[PDB]
Amino acid sequence: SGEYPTVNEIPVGEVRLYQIADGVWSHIATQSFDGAVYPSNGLIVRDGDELLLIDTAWGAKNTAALLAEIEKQIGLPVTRAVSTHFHDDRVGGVDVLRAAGVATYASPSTRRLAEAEGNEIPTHSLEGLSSSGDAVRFGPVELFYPGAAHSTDNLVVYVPSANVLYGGCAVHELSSTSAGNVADADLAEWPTSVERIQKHYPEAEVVIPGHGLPGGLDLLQHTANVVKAHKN
Ligand SMILES: CC(C)c1cccc2c(-c3ccc(CNC(=N)N)c(F)c3)c(C(=O)O)[nH]c12
Ligand SMILES: [Zn+2]
Ligand SMILES: [Zn+2]
Repeated sequence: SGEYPTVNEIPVGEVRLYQIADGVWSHIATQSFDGAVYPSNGLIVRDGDELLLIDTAWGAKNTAALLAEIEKQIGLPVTRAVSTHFHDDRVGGVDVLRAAGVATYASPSTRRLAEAEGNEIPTHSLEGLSSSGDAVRFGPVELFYPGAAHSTDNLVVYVPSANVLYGGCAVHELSSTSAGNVADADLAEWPTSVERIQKHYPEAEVVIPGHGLPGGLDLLQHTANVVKAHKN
């Protein structure tokens, strides 16, 4: 009924949308992994009379539910999707998207890592993102590679029309105590990568983490803090 939806409010298999700004939504779903339930976010950006999707809803059935929820609440076709790193909360559901006619994209690094992990593999490679600080335009967003953080391949997404920064899993929510799932992370480089994001997007008004509640620019410094406390 208005506030941002939390993990215990979304049964596994249902998807919520949340209006972030004009023409910008987040999508929220929940999934089981190793016997615990987690929420996760993605993004939807209006692209004329089409939509750009950022990240799957963490699984095939969740992603089918996402497409149905978009049709119900927005009613414009999803034509392209970008996955922001190789984990299943970002690519699980790419096969559903591809069979629904959505063109799926990721960096070559993400595609290689997804293939090696046994995860679903986006079809198209996004060049121009291999060096930290690189940025490319993709429809109504800018894609930015900040350097290694949560994963070596993680991308962030900026919506310039709305000053919305989608940090993905390189950014944690303010209530977070922990650095999340760090299995593939670079804890030493992560603060430097966050500093790059801070320098590149100083006018961000909304910052969306990969998991949990959006906030403002403070999510960036908070993330650096939680990662440094973890590494130590
Ligand atoms: C590898 C991938 C598919 C995956 C599986 C299971 C958990 C995670 C997490 C995670 C783990 C705990 C928290 C703490 N917050 C809570 N609500 N439990 C959090 F935010 C994310 C991340 C992440 O870190 O990207 N990724 C995950
Ligand atoms: Zn991840
Ligand atoms: Zn994640």
